[PDB]
Amino acid sequence: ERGIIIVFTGNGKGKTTAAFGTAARAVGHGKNVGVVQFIKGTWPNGERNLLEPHGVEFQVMATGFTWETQNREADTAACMAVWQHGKRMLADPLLDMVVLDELTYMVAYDYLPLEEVISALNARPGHQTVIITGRGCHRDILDLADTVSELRPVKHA
Amino acid sequence: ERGIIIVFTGNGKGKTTAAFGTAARAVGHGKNVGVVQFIKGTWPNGERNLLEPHGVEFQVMATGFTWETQNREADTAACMAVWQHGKRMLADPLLDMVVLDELTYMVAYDYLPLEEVISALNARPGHQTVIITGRGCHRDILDLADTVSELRPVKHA
Ligand SMILES: [Cl-]
Ligand SMILES: [Cl-]
Repeated sequence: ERGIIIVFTGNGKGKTTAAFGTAARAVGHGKNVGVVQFIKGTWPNGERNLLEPHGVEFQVMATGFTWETQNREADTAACMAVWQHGKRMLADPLLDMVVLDELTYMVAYDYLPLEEVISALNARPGHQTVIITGRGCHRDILDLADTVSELRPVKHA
Repeated sequence: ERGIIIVFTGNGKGKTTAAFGTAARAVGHGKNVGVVQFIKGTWPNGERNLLEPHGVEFQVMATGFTWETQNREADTAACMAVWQHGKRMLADPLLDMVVLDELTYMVAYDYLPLEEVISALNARPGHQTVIITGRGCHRDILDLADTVSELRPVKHA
């Protein structure tokens, strides 16, 4: 089938879970999936723990990433390194789905060029589906997306 | 950019020229193009003569193709051989545009499986543009196409 781009944005909770839920279904179906998490959690990775043993490549941002204004050079460089993996995936004809978790902040803080993104998305293997997660998704990215679900928080605990 | 699928259909004259005109522009721009002509002309190939020396691969149906009812087996086999080239092109990340001239008759006479077509189109490299020419284009193909121009014959000589 033709791979599409899906975006899970908005301020509501479940963006990441949605993306991992899709991935889970894909794997359950025998598809090849690759994952990039631009934001390293200070906890244990349930999703990774689950999926990884199933041949799902995982790429997580380095611990060293600081988000500090005076560290833009180093942080940009760490983001670039992790995104290299992402571009590679976005170039793999054998990967049925690619997950770019928390990609929106990387763009929103200018740690990665939107243009590289657009380009990478555009040139991907036709059967490839890509899932983008994160609050405040860049409009240009939304314009390119096939599906956009906005998690609106009706209530939050 | 994102490669699209363009269809030049209808009964008006210029379907092929349109497709070659697009190809000419692409080459003029430095793009890589590949061509498949499902129908062998009994004349000299102006387009081929022109484009070929520019590194444009050309794939023409074998002379042996008959269109004869009692030769479906052999003709199907010749079509399949030529289409193998087409699928290959439709799989090349380095080809910016692929031209499938007179592809509509191959589908319309069942010499090539529409399903193989849809599939090949769907899985192509994201930056790839494909041009399909021919009268009576299968609807399913039209549904998948980004642009569809129908050559309506207002007058004919
Ligand atoms: Cl979540
Ligand atoms: Cl013509």
